[PDB]
Amino acid sequence: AFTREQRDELRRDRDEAKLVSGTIATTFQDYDESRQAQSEIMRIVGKEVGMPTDDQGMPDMSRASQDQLDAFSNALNEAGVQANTSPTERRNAVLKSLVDAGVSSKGIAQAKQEMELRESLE
Amino acid sequence: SKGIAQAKQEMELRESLE
Amino acid sequence: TDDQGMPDMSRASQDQLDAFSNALNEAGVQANTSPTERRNAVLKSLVDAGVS
Repeated sequence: AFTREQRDELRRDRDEAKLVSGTIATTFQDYDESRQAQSEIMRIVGKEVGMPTDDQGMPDMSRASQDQLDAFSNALNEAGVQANTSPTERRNAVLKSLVDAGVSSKGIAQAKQEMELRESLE
Repeated sequence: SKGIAQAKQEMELRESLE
Repeated sequence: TDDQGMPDMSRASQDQLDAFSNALNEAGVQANTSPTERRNAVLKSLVDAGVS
């Protein structure tokens, strides 16, 4: 009966690890999709205003038709405060449904490496 | 000793959340 | 080919804005093989599933 108890605990830990990994991955995907959706909505609004993507987005950042405060619609969101995809916001978004239950010191703590890596991706 | 000492990691993580 | 590509860099007949066709790409913005663009490209098909 104890070896049974021991390995039941081990299997519980492994299942919790896989579940937290899956929930983390889907939450990160959901947040990235939300960010790209709001970014593309803001870009649609901007092209409606008239600026054609400023001048360039990949090489560097340059001037546009107007710098700031062009219209209330542009300033309402600004794609997250001038595209301020701060890491802290992403950590808060992914941890908001993670500390609900069923996590311990071997949970989010080791997941911090994966958070850091996915942040280093972009 | 093996309680709050390691739980300080959990409190630090909670502070880092907000 | 400007003057040389292997030993070092050198001047050419024209410096920049030679034509619209070149200005369109410039071989990835002047051959900007940034590590971040390669990491994103390789990872785009990796984090889809089955990773830890």
